Amino acid sequence: MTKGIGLNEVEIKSKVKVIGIVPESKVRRKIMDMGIVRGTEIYIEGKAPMGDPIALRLRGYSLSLRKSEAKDILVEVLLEHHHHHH
Repeated sequence: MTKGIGLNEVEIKSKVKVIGIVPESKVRRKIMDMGIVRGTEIYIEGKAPMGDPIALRLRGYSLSLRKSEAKDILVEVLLEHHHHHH
């Protein structure tokens, strides 16, 4: 629970919680339709070689969403320990 940033501002293999969504964006429907809701945990698998889109594992399955959708999702960083730089 913190001031949420966009999921597009997160990096690979990190866990964040879906605080909220940016409503009326229409893509808000897209996000909700994918099965992402307030309280879901987002596990970033990796990013495309172009930086976009991103590979996520949420709900129960892995799938790739675009940075555009990730920009409408506001998440909180759950993981803080000692990030592996290699």
